This record gives sequence, structure tokens and C-alpha cells, in this order.
Amino acid sequence: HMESADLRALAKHLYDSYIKSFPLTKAKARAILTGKTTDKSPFVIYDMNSLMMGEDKIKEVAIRIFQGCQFRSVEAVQEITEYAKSIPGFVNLDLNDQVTLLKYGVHEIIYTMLASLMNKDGVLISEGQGFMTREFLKSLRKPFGDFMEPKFEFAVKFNALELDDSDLAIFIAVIILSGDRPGLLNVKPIEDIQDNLLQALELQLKLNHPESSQLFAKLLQKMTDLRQIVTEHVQLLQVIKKTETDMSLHPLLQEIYKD
Amino acid sequence: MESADLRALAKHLYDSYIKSFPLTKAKARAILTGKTKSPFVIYDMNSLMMGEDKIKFKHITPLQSKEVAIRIFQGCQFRSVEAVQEITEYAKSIPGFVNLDLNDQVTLLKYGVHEIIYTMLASLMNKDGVLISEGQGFMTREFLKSLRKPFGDFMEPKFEFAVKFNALELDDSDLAIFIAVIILSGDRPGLLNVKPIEDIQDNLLQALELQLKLNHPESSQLFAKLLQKMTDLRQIVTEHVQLLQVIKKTETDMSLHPLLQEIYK
Ligand SMILES: O=C(O)c1ccc(-c2nn(C(=O)c3c(Cl)cccc3Cl)c3ccc(Cl)cc23)c(OCc2ccccc2)c1
Ligand SMILES: O=C(O)c1ccc(-c2nn(C(=O)c3c(Cl)cccc3Cl)c3ccc(Cl)cc23)c(OCc2ccccc2)c1
Repeated sequence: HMESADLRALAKHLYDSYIKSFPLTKAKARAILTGKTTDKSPFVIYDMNSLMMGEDKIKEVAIRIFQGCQFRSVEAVQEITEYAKSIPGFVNLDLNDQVTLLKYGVHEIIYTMLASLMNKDGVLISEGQGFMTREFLKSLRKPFGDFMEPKFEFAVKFNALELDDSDLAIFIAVIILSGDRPGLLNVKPIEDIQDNLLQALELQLKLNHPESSQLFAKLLQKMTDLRQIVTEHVQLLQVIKKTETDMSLHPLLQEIYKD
Repeated sequence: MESADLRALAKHLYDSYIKSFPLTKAKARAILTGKTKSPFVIYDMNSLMMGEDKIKFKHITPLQSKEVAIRIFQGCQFRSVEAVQEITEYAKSIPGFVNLDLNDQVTLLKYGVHEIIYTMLASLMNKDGVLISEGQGFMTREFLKSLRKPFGDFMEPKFEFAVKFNALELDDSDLAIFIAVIILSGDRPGLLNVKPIEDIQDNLLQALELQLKLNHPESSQLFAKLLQKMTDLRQIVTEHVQLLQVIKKTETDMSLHPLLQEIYK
């Protein structure tokens, strides 16, 4: 449908907007995680006392961490929404469909971009100023410990693809413009956009990872991992809500999960 | 891989697909469209009674429950078990498969058959019903969907998937490679040696990509769209398992001869 130079033009547009919309890119996250730098070193939270000193440097503990995750997730939804509006064609769609695409897309994107902040040992927090260990997260009390770990399980697998931000920008766009979301009114204009986004992703991956055979297909197979984990996540929230009333969700998240 | 080798792999898989499965999509479509020998139509109780009397569909004959919705439900189980052997035979023709670790062969088949059965079920389905007994019968969607509370809602999601999947208008040469790709999934739990499985899937994906470009040149990004269907397949298979457990925990008019239970477990 589109010519090669237009596909490169679209990749560059989406990368540029991705940089403008998201505060902490994978490039910066990797520089902090690998280290070698004295200025970008995070403070590491691995236990209670280090959590106590960290809140000085940058309610029950598992709740406080959980609320920390909701708060950043809500911020992520805002950033994702701002990015979505820059995807060519998105704002021109029926307004109910705009809501529907975001409703079902934000969680799959949050998981994707969370991986950029992760390695096998923990996750960056507070715009990269802190690093909270995986083992500490998994050791939180009964419901919450195992609520944290699946995010890491996805991230190590997804990060083995070695995508960079310019790849992720198009991949994220492809997720949003999914015509198979429930309740869409005009699937066809959404698929026309995804077709160009898919063409753009395909060419991008061929040029940026010429040695990574069938990375396109392998990356699309990860969209399978994203559906299931989002589903598990929702089922865990419902269970936690049924026990914890010292918890309450941001109305933005509340609406997303309803029906 | 070179272009002609991918065509060789496509043709190998197409030939094997034809020999392994009883009723192809091409022939199933001829029956459903009404082109073809009209199949016997099961649209209610009395027509089921006459079909099992006149044609004697072997998955739909007495054995143990007299209740019809249970009998149809079990008939789907019985045919699924036949298909497993057909899929298993097809798997052995996939280049490289028999050379894998034997436990991995079992693991891949174990975790793949559900996704493949759903996929191939669509070939026998349209929006109005499903072919049975190698195309000799046609059971209507309305009759299946109207079976009493648990069983009606167990049948309908299969049609809903099939209708969406059939809109891709894949033919048998497409499906043969697609089924192969499902089998060679390296993320199945308990695999011992993932690398040779992904190596094979990589070849199969290349062949599927080229096949779809040549067979559907007008169908932009059909490759990507078909891989996105593997999302639908994963989800529906998980739902299906959750649906069975509820039936097992509620229905106790379901007991068969213990040997039958072992076979059709
Ligand atoms: O910076 C970011 O882009 C971003 C995006 C997502 C999360 C995150 N969300 N999350 C959920 O459970 C969740 C999700 Cl996926 C979606 C909606 C609501 C919720 Cl509540 C997590 C569970 C475990 C972990 Cl390790 C992280 C998350 C995130 O955590 C940073 C964090 C970690 C520890 C303490 C404080 C802050 C950062
Ligand atoms: O000939 C075939 O290729 C083939 C493949 C799959 C099915 C089938 N399986 N099935 C499951 O629930 C199921 C599945 Cl998808 C996967 C694994 C196990 C199970 Cl148990 C069905 C549910 C509803 C319907 Cl309408 C059909 C199926 C099949 O039914 C033929 C049939 C229909 C009605 C009465 C008796 C027999 C034929």
C-alpha cells in the first residue's frame, strides 16, 4: 500500500513522538541499568530498611508499593494517550472507537514498556532514580508478592528480542490500532491504519535487525503473551479488591477495567 | 532459506495435509456453499433421531446418558480424539519434527492439538452450522446453540471464532503451513530443547510468509493478520478448558464406561 520512503517517514514520525511522549526511554533505562556511569546510579531498594531510607532520598508496605504501581500506571495511561493522538489517522477515527482502542490497548502497552525498565534482578522506579529488586517484590505478602512477579517473567522473555525505542514506537502503535477490540464500530479504517503501521514495523525490523531472522513474526507472537498476562492481571486485581479496602483505584484505571 | 526451498516446503506440507485429514477445506466449502449428494441436516431432536438411525454417525450413537445435549457434547469429545491422531500423523511429516527429542515431540503435540482442532474446525463451519462425519451430515448452529444451559453456550463460541477466522479466506495450502507453525511453538511448558523447535518454526514462518504473498497478493499484511489470530486461539483454548471444568463439576449424568473415560480423557 505504501512506498518504502513513506514507511521510513512514518517510522521516524512515530519514534520522534515516542521520545516526546515518554519521559524514560529504553536507551536511558539501559544506560542506568548497565552502570559504568557515576551520575546515573540508582538507589537500590532490596528490603524494608532500604525502602525506608529510599523515600528520604528520592500504611502497610505491600500496599504502599502497590499504590506506587497504580500511580505510575495512571501516569503511563496519560503518556500512552498522548502518544496515541500522534499516530496518523487515530484522532480522525470515530470518537467511541478512540476510547475503545485505548481502553483495551493501554494495559498491553504498559507491560511492553515496563519491560524496558526491567532486567532479571529488578525494575527502575522514580524516573530511573531508584531500582527495586525482583526478590523484594516477590516476597511481599500473599496476594501482592505473586502480583509483582509475572511482570518480570514477561520482561525477561520480551527483552531477549533486544528491541530499541525506534522499534518499540511502531510496535506500540500497532497494538493500539487493533481492529479486533470488542465493540469497535468501524473496524475497516482501523485496519487500514494498522496495515501501514505493520508495513512500517516490518521494514523497520529488517533494517535495524537484519541478522535477526523473522523478528517481525516473533515480535507479533509476543502480542499473544500480552493478551494472556493482561487477563491474568485483571483476574488478580479483582481478587485483591475483594480483600483490600485500604486500596482504591484511580478513576482512570477504574473505568478501563469495568466491563 | 531460498525461495524455491520454501515452495518445496509448502508443497511437501500441502501434500501431507491432504493425506492426513479426511475432509479438506476445499471439499468442505463445496458442500457448505451447495455446489458439490446433499448432506443429512440435523436441525432439531427428531432430525437427530433419524440421522443416527439412517446414517449412524458413530460419535453420536448410544453407548451412556440418554440426554441429547450430553450425547452431542460427548460426540464432540470423541471426534476431537480422532483428530488428535490425524494431527499427530501430520506432525511427523513436518521436516525436522521426528528428529526432535521424543519428550519434546509429545509436549508440542499435547499443548498444540487444542489450537489446531479449533483452527481446522473452522474449515467445516459457516455461520449456519458444521459438517460432521466427513461431510455426510450438517448440524445447524441454532440447534447446537439451543442445547440446554451449559451445553448451548459451550458450542456457540466455536462458531464465533470460525466466522471471524474464515473471513481470512485461507485455503488448504495456506492452512497446512499455518498448522505446522502452531505445532512448532517453542514456548510450550516443559520443553527440553527449544532451539531446534524455533529453528524449524523460523523455516515454516518463512514459507508461510511467501505462500501468503503468492496466494493472496492483494491481501495486504495477511501474514501479520494470521499471526494475530494466534492470539484469538490462545484465548479461546483457555476459555474452553475453564468451560469443561465447570461442566465436570456440575454434571454427574456424564459417566461413561471407565475404558471410554480413559480413551477420551
Ligand atoms: O514507569 C512505568 O512505566 C511503570 C509502569 C507500570 C508499573 C507497574 N504497574 N504494575 C501494576 O500492577 C499495574 C499495571 Cl501493570 C497496570 C495497571 C495498574 C497496575 Cl497497579 C506493576 C506491578 C509490578 C511492577 Cl514491578 C511494576 C508495575 C510501574 O511500576 C513502577 C514501580 C514499581 C515499584 C514501586 C513503585 C513503582 C512503572
Ligand atoms: O471433524 C473435525 O475436524 C472436528 C473437530 C472438532 C470438533 C469439535 N470439537 N469441539 C470441542 O469442544 C473441542 C475442541 Cl474445539 C477442541 C478440543 C476438544 C474439544 Cl471437546 C467442538 C465443539 C463444538 C462443535 Cl460444533 C464442534 C466441536 C468437531 O465436532 C464435530 C461434531 C459436532 C457436533 C456433534 C458431534 C461432532 C469436528
